[PDB]
Amino acid sequence: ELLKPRTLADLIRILHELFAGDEVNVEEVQAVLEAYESNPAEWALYAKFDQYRYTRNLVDQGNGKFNLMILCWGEGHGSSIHDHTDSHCFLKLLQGNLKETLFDWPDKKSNEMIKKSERTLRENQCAYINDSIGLHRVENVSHTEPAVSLHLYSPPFDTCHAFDQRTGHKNKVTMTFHSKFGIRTP
Ligand SMILES: [Fe+3]
Repeated sequence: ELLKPRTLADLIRILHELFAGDEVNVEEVQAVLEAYESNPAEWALYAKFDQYRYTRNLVDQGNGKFNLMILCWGEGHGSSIHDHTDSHCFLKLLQGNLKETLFDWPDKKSNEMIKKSERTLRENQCAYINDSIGLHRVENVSHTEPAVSLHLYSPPFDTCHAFDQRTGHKNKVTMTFHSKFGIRTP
């Protein structure tokens, strides 16, 4: 029975119940993520920025079923065009705004990747993506406001592909955590 998360800690407890089985009810996970009202005091520990690019900060390992992490986006910071390695990916805004641009999977032929759509994700909104939906790029286009987002990936993954927008060619990238459980991990 899906109740409103009172705090980040309560949210994490609810997610462990939702991921207790072998499958994922996407709409229920999205609904509970959206229902958590961002409270900056609860996640300040994980919000560790870098001057030059966005940072990934591990919050919870989900008893092995999912990774929950906080991403911190300085002004102008963005991602590659990327896939999600056959995982579910949920993205909830905790602070600021992010622009999400969707792309189709490239064809074998080298060609410019054209965007299919774009939207602005605003505070407390939760977006969802998986490989069957397509690829995306996520960017903080603000010149004045850092953004902070809460990401849930199931199953967890530590590698994905980055796509060259000019050709559609991909390269495997291994992502690293900036911090884990509030502790910087160089
Ligand atoms: Fe993504």
